[PDB]
Amino acid sequence: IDLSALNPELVQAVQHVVIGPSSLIVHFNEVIGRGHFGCVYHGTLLDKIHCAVKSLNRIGEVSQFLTEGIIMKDFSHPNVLSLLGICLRSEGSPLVVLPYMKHGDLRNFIRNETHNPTVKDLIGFGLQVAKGMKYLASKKFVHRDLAARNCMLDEKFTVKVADFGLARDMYDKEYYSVHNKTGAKLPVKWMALESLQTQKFTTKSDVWSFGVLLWELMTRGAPPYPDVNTFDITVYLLQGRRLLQPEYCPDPLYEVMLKCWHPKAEMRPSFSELVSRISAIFSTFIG
Ligand SMILES: COCCOc1cnc2ccc([C@H](C)n3nnc4ccn(-c5cc(C)ns5)c(=O)c43)cc2c1
Repeated sequence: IDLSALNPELVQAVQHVVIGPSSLIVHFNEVIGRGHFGCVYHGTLLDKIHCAVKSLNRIGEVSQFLTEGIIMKDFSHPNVLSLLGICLRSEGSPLVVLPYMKHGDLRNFIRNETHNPTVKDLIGFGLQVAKGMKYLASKKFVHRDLAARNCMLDEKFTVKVADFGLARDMYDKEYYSVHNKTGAKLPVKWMALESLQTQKFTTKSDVWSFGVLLWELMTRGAPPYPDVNTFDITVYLLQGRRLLQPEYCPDPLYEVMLKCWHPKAEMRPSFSELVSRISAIFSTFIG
């Protein structure tokens, strides 16, 4: 680490993000996650806390890497995945240390035959995601890749918006398509009309993605637009089409989704308004 290279004011924060090699025991033997940029393994962190250790070696400016960690550690919210820190290993790229999420990613959880979340439960997961996104949006942070696959659940079934900062990766390559002109691999079925056209992402395009995530929840993890092929989604939507109302999605919740998919970005609801609206719908259910 070169503390001279960093922003002078961020030098203090480094001792809080850096995890000493002796503090962390990473179990490389068993793999719990597969990403494009690297695998993730079981980890034991001295404090004994169970954690997930992500490799990034499958890096760039080290000063930039550390600052990314510092920003990420400053986030603290029950529905946002935290960063426990970064462990530097001599011989290999640095490791990202995240809290262990017992019940995997949200999409696989709702697709699990052995778990039977109620309609209320699924609306509840939707609310938690809206809450985490409200926090992140207030921090002027733009996720760019909000989807059910990219949220995770701890032992208490608490839903945390994940897959951002140093944890950012492609964890299911099927849903990422190569753009023609710029080669970027984009999650086109979660993307807002404008983002498909310009590749510019905003909080308002996160809101569109959140609409699709609500749909995944209500369909219990069904793939959006199966009958559609990659970048043909712009044409499909422009025909005047949206995802259909899932069988058990409450009418008010479908209206929420449609609002999230408003043609005008600025007319989509804020994450605050979504929290409000969804909490009300949630409150009408029992069980
Ligand atoms: C035995 O299965 C238990 C789940 O294993 C874990 C536990 N905690 C984790 C915490 C973070 C992560 C990595 C770094 N991560 N961070 N954000 C995300 C978002 C989605 N995903 C995944 C999505 C999918 C479809 N497979 S993995 C992540 O792995 C992830 C993986 C874990 C895997």
